[PDB]
Amino acid sequence: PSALTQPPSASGSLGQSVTISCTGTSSDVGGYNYVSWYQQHAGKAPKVIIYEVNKRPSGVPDRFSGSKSGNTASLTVSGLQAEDEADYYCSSYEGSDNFVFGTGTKVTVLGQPKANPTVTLFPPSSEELQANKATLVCLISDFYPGAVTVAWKADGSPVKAGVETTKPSKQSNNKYAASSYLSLTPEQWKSHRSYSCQVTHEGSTVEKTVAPTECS
Amino acid sequence: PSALTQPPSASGSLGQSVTISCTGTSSDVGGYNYVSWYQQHAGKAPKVIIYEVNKRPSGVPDRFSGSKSGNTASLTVSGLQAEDEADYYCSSYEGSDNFVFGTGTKVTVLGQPKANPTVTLFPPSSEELQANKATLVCLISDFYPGAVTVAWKADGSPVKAGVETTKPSKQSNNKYAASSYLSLTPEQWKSHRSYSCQVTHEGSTVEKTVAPTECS
Repeated sequence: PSALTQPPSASGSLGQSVTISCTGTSSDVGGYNYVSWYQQHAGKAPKVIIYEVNKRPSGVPDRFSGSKSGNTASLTVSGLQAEDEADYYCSSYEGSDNFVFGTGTKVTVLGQPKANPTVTLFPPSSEELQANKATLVCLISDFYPGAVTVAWKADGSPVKAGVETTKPSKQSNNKYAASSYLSLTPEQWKSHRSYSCQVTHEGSTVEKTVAPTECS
Repeated sequence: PSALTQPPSASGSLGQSVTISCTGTSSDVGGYNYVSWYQQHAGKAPKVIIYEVNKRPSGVPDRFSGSKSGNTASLTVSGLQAEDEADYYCSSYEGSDNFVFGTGTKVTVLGQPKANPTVTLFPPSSEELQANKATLVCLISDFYPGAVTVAWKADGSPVKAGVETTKPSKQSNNKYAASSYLSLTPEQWKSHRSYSCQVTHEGSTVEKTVAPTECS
């Protein structure tokens, strides 16, 4: 056999909806009443949301409703509400106590509003300085979509080195959470004027600066 | 619901045998004894590689072994092979609709030396308090491999609200970064004796604490 087919992509638009097919062979979907559907945000753990099609459990939101029609297994994600951007899968039973999956449906939600990020720059703490290190981090939070860039300024002749940006991760909200750090010697921190992290996010550039005369 | 605990990293060479466990974060066993192991490779089919604690489905090899202890269900990849690299998960069943999934695991074949995180927690800058909001930022760096646990504490109190963990990036050193932020209610930041960012990585659990002041 194989893995009971799932459409590689799907699109709703908040308020609108989306229905996901789980097409299989007559010995699995439509054969036993044992279709299940799962939810997966970037690893985490999958969360069973549907076990013998039909029904949703109370630790699942009610707009998740699934039904099979002959061999078309389907799941409606009604009224579409964005948070459910996710990578799903589907299952049903085969033979000797064995279960096969759908090949996953990447899913989205259109109409999510764009957001330019809060750039919250941090001067090194005292404890760091007391160990002889001097790391500066730029928290880049709550931007949609995840197209951001990060540049560092030591002043104007800019930091080429030491910089470590991150590829934007997933918030509990389809807004993204990146960070960008600099590793300095104190003998380099104080021997400066002001450092900045400049954050570019489509339309805007958003800078945060910091002076070696910070508090602690 | 939710309540099973599975380790961040899992790793070996080739040849090397790796055990992955999963402990029940509340009373289950006595109750349920039919737990399940799911292998997920990067962008493909979650395949149940163990059914009901030890039974190997058709297809599965034998250097895959399910077992328990008492609250820990465990799998054992007793002869490591390159396409062993993946994202195992553990699973469960409670009431009708009550299927509990572990938080996941990564199995890495080491083709690089091990590197434990380098935690550097940053307390809210003076200026940011001046802007009436408080954000601690836990920073994890220089580790291998890119799978790690993060936890936050406000005087013991394992607090979950306000955390957000970014996923591991490869830094330009073949080691990973990661970063957990916490956007606090600034007074609530006054009124706590300490704050701890905790990072679990295979064989090492580092706890980094911070206490407040109102400087300058």
